[PDB]
Amino acid sequence: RFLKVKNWETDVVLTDTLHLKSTLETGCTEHICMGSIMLPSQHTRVATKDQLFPLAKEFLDQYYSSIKRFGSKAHMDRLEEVNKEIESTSTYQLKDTELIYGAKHAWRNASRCVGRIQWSKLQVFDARDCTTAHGMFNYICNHVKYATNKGNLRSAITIFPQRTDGKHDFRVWNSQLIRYAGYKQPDGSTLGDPANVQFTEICIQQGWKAPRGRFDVLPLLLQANGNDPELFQIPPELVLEVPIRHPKFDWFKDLGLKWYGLPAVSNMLLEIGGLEFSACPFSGWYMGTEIGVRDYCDNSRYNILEEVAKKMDLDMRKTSSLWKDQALVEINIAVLYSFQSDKVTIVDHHSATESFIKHMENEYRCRGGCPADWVWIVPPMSGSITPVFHQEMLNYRLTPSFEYQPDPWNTHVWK
Amino acid sequence: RFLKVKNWETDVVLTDTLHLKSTLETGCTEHICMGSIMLPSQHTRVATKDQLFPLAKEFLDQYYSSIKRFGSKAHMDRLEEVNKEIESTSTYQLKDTELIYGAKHAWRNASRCVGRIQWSKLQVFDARDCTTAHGMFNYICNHVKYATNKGNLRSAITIFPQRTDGKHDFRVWNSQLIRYAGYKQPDGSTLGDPANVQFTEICIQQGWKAPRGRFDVLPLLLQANGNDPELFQIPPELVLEVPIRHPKFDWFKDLGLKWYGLPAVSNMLLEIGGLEFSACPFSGWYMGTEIGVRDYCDNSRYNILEEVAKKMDLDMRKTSSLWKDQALVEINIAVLYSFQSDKVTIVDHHSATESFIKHMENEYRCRGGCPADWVWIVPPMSGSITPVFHQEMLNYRLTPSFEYQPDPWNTHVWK
Ligand code: HEM
Ligand code: HEM
Ligand SMILES: Cc1cc(N)nc(COc2cc(CCN3CCCCC3)cc(F)c2F)c1
Ligand SMILES: Cc1cc(N)nc(COc2cc(CCN3CCCCC3)cc(F)c2F)c1
Ligand SMILES: C[C@H](O)[C@H](O)[C@H]1CNc2nc(N)[nH]c(=O)c2N1
Ligand SMILES: C[C@H](O)[C@H](O)[C@H]1CNc2nc(N)[nH]c(=O)c2N1
Ligand SMILES: [Zn+2]
Repeated sequence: RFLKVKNWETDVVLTDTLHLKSTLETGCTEHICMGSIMLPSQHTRVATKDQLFPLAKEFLDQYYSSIKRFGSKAHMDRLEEVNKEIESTSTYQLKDTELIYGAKHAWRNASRCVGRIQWSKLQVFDARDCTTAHGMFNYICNHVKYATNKGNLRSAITIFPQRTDGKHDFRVWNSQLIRYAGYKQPDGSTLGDPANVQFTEICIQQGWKAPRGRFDVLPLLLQANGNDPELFQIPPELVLEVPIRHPKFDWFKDLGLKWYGLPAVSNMLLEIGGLEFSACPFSGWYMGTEIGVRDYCDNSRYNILEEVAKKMDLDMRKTSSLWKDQALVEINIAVLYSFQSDKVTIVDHHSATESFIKHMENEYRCRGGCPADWVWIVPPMSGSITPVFHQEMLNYRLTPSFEYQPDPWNTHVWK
Repeated sequence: RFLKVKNWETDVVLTDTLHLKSTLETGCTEHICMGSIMLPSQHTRVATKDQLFPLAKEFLDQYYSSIKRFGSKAHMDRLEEVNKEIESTSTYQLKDTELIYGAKHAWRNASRCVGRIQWSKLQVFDARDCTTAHGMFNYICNHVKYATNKGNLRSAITIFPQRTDGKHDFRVWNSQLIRYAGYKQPDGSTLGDPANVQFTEICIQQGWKAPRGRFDVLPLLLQANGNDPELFQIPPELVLEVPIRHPKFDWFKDLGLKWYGLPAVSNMLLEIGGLEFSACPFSGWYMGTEIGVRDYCDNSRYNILEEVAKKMDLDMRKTSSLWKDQALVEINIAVLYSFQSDKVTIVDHHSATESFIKHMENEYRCRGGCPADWVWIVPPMSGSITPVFHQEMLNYRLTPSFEYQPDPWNTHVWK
């Protein structure tokens, strides 16, 4: 009940008591580990009024514990006040300071996030007075502009009104605010981003006129208070992009690769005090590997290892030549360089992972632990030359949290 | 109770019912996942006679199930025969065919092993008539010669007598049969292999006369029937080694790197039918990354990324140049090439991982599943360009199995 995690590179040992406060479940049992299941049923999100008050009580107690005012008059009165409002309405509303705390601690608790050293530096935009798709668009554009900050990126999140009945739900139908379109061809091959091909079909189903190229920024699909979603185009001056060149290969511009500067996840659920925020897009800055490994070199994403190996003149006959590994390192030297030469914030997988170990140290000290998912923290290349490969990590679910949620087109009662 | 695992690169879905036969525990609960703990307490190994018979019964039933003779006369008589012997002796002895089956299925069940497609092609050497360290040495040398097979390596395992009282235990004190010595210096730096530095001190404590170099093959330390272990030197003609050159860099010989061809783990426990085999060394062939990533480039192993980056003339100033990733891919093109040019069996991390997916397919068909530890299966470089990165895997403990055991010098009642 006082577990220990070791780093088998430095022999550092930390002690985890935080997992005692843990509430939700993991998917594992004593007889089977689910640690490599992508979307476990305990990570996916309808609630009533009986279960609500304990969830509110649990949240309000940790909030007042954090301002060195636990159990005081202001705590007890707010406990009774939310209790009162949950009788009256069978729901309740968070204070501004409560929303900011819950939002930041959802990120803090995100065990698959390697960038959490910044969790306290998060800018919270309260969009809970929004009522239309157009208002959603306005709020999202101000988010994009603010977080982009001319390439000196800044962490932020915009929180739309909380779910209530469940059929009046605010939903961003994009999985990320800025994504490139994906279109299939006659022969079955795919132009653009093969992930978004279904979403691209939906946007044209709603009337998008596609420029049918590679790096075509998708339009937003915004559903407000349960109404059918509407299409909006982020003004291009707000979508910052970095063209990818290499600091050795003058044939790398000829590849003609570029990527948007702002990672901004929009499709997931923010859970605070028992309340569910079905639309809560959040942005930070890219770690190199997310673009140069996953985006560019996944077999079912952009799939460029084929071509980078060609221009490098590599031994592509045999698999054991490691031509794939060799073109993969060049692509990532290139993404990093290209972003860095444009003053656009990016972080390499080595500095990001070192900082996470530093972050883990602080969380075991002033908090008693830090939930972490090794499967997701270790970077997708060069695993064991980074200090997170060698760090034991305890995974557990604390709340406030970010949860996966089903796509709205599989659930939205249409019209 | 009929779980599903998905591959998020090919959309392949397999169905696991095998985990129902699972017995031992994992370390996870419903509220915490231990999936990245290195040596969990459920992976480490003293038993009595009451618990023994169910363990024997469970094993004998699966053995006779596998020869299409389940519950027949030969099964029922052998069930009563082992029952009889467990009354008489409070232990029992495996048939030769039973030892071979249990041994092969321990490997089959090894969830952290990526090379298991070969589990049925395993050569089992019955050493259970051995009584002295010298006999252990003889058996181990014949193992080394056989598995090495002039570089056309062959899987094998040599099984010494089973534990009984627990104080008359057969133990190979080396963690691997062939390992290079590790000696520290005056200034505190380390020559050779920094892992084995404590073992190297023990061997000299027993009287090894060290040549005090880098790649000095360690001598065997063999404990027989609980007696104090004795030193023996594998005849060098039996230790096959591959010097590492690169197929481009004529300065790579100048590095002067070499590695032994035979990976042969000796320190772990084979569990069959309830019986514990405390000495059971097993060998196969190397996957490239185990040498060129972990052995050569771990910070606390050989730590050569420093020097390979120098001769390549790399941007070693800044971390975001990925000079570490770049020297790591060259080292692994080199290990592979060097072994392959000497007809010494090796496998690159790409072909090994593809074959494991193929193996997983067969195990879900003719067995209903396949326990797998994602944390250990994914290779330590280029993770997501290999098909195991994208495969969900269920981990669970089936028996017969290989278990970790404490080092004998922390337990051996000396003299
Ligand atoms: C500030 C810079 C940030 C960096 C460098 C970063 C990096 C990463 C990376 C590499 C992943 C793995 C995802 C993947 O590989 O697809 C991840 C996941 C995640 N991040 Fe962070 N992130 C940042 C900011 C944020 C912010 C602002 C939030 C929320 C407020 C956040 C919450 C999450 C969540 C919820 C996940 C996924 C957890 C899951 O799958 O359940 N991150 N991040
Ligand atoms: C035939 C070629 C083989 C290959 C290519 C191979 C490859 C590997 C690799 C890469 C690992 C991870 C270990 C590490 O990174 O340190 C591993 C682990 C392991 N292998 Fe295999 N191996 C082979 C043969 C065998 C044999 C013959 C046995 C037993 C009869 C075996 C049983 C195991 C076990 C028990 C583990 C570790 C499980 C644990 O940590 O609990 N392997 N193997
Ligand atoms: C703010 C931010 C910064 C950064 N640098 N990176 C990210 C990436 O964060 C996430 C990434 C995903 C990916 C989901 N996954 C992708 C592969 C296939 C299956 C679905 C889901 C999430 F919820 C995330 F927060 C976010
Ligand atoms: C036959 C064989 C072939 C191959 N290609 N490879 C291996 C490596 O197999 C093992 C490797 C280990 C390593 C233990 N670990 C190393 C790092 C630090 C901590 C302890 C433990 C085991 F039991 C193994 F079977 C074995
Ligand atoms: C099968 C496995 O669960 C899946 O591929 C996961 C593995 N770890 C990951 N880690 C990160 N950061 N991102 C991912 O998409 C994944 N995918
Ligand atoms: C902390 C973590 O459990 C540890 O570093 C593990 C991770 N996965 C591994 N995987 C393999 N194949 N070999 C290892 O030594 C390890 N080490
Ligand atoms: Zn688990």
